[PDB]
Parts: sequence; C-alpha cells; structure tokens
Amino acid sequence: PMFIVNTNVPRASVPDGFLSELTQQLAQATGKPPQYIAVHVVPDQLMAFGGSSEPCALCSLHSIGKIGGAQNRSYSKLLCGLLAERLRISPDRVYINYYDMNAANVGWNNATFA
Amino acid sequence: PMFIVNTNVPRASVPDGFLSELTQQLAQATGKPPQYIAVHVVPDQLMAFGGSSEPCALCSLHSIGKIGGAQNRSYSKLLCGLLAERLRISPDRVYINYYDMNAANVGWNNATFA
Amino acid sequence: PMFIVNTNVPRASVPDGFLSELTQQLAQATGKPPQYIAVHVVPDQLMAFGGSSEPCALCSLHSIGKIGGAQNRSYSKLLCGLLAERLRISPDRVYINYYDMNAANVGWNNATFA
Repeated sequence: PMFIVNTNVPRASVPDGFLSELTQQLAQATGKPPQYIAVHVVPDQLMAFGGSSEPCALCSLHSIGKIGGAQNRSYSKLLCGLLAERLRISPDRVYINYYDMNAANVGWNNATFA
Repeated sequence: PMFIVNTNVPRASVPDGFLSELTQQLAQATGKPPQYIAVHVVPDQLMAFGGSSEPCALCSLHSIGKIGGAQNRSYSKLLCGLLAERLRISPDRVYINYYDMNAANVGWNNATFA
Repeated sequence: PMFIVNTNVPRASVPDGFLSELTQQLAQATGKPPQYIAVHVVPDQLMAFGGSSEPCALCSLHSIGKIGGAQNRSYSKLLCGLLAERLRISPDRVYINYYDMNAANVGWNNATFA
C-alpha cells in the first residue's frame, strides 16, 4: 500500500516519527506487512479547501485489494484521526482518494505484482 | 472536487488570488458547492512536455460524478484558459487527467461519501 | 503518456539530461511520439518505503492505452533500470502505479483526446 498526504501545514509542524507512525498504523489497518507500506508527506503546499487556506490535506491511499466501502470508512476514521492529532488538521478539511489497484497495474522490482 | 496543477512556472509567476479563482470557477463549472472544492498548485517543478522545458502543466481533476466526455471538454477549455491567462502556459502543453470517483472511494470528515 | 517520479533522492543527485532520457525511453517503450510524452521528477521528498528512508521512489505512468500486464512488466523493467542506474534507487524500493486512461478523460489543448 502507498499513502500520500499533501498539506499546507509547514514542515516544522510535522512531528519526528510521523512517517513511522503512518507505516505502522497502515500495516495494522490494511493487514499488510510494513515492508510493503510506502508513505509520503508533502508539507508547505499552496492549497485551499472550500476556498480557505486554513490547514487542510489532500491524500491518496493505493492498495492491491483491501479497499471497499467499509474498509475505506475505517481507514478514513484512522487517517483523519492521525491528521487531526499530529498535524492539527480538521477532519472536515481532509480528502482521501482510495484506489483499488489491479496487481498487474503496479510496478515494483522490475516487473509487476501480477 | 479536487484540482491539482503541477507546473514548471515559478512561484512568483502565480498571481495573487489564483487559488480563489480556481475554486470559484470550478464550483461553477462542476455545479458543486464551493465548500467542497479543493485546489492545489505546485510551481517550480522539474518537468518536461514533449521533451521541452518551456512552460507546461500536468494536472488532475477528481470529482464524485460530474465527469464525462462533454463535461471534461468544458473543464479543459476552462482550465487551459485559466492556465494560459494566469500562468502563460500554452494549452497544448497541458495535460489534465479526469477521475470519476466512486463516493465510497472518497474519504472526508472521518468517513466516506457513500 | 505522462510519467511522474517522487523520490527522497536529493536534487543534486538527479543527473543532467535525465528528463530527456526519460522522455526518449518512454516514447520508445510506449511507441508514442516523444512530442506526446510528459515527464516530471520530484526530488527531496519526505518518504519512507517499508519503514525506512534509504533511496526510494513512488511513481505513476498514465497513458491512453498501451497499458496491460505484459506492457507494464516491460515498463517496470525499463523504469526501475533507469532509476537504479541514474538515481541509485534499488528496484525493490520503487512502486509505479499504471493507469489506462480513457481518451475522453484526458484534457489537452482546450478539449479532450476523444
């Protein structure tokens, strides 16, 4: 799985250890080993949500499976929780796009996951 | 809706007010309330289009519905027009990927839109 | 086609000529003329792969057709090979998400590719 968060919160406001926390929590949530979890945090962005530049985040979770209505509700609670606690972003200023990737549409280690 | 633009145009070349202009015009074009429109502009990027590093942009528009051939044509005219007028990017140097998101695949405010 | 690499490798480690090399090789791999290939490299990112921050990359390749299991295996060999040779990223620390875009879902030059 791969999780990306783009935010206007400044770099100094991202706590040390945040990448590791995301990795651990996403390994637990998705059920996948942490070795297969990739995380990417992009602070200091020029962005707005609802016309406002108060803190916000635009995120993506890509996984081969482990994506669906109920799972995505749980992921949203988890990840909005983390973003609120760690980055002080209101959950109602977070969008998370979920992508259920076909194995053959993910490249890794010179080939695909098919 | 979520609109992201990545460009090699420099930050100083992005006019004041641009994120609000985008928000307003996207709310109108998609029919969605402005409170649901997110916009993100990423200048000073290392990119090329057709092998050239003249001004260009790589963009995405995600929406829960309001995506299709005629709508996307309309969006492209709008957005290429704004990138040309405001960022001086030629329309033939812009790619915009459109995504029709299922409501269950968009997280927001601790849950999804499903 | 549009290729985007996000990596923690520092900008100074991206060799001169890299965007052109990507453009040339992708034109060739996809069979599409280089005038239609866009490339984007984002260095200096805050990311982790498998819980660690050695060099890694998170990438995407979007194309109107030319996407499928065999083709994507070919692309992954090519692109991991370039990322290893030029950026010294291990192929096992690269993910590439592949997207087969419908022509009507790609904006360009004030309209779509439909």
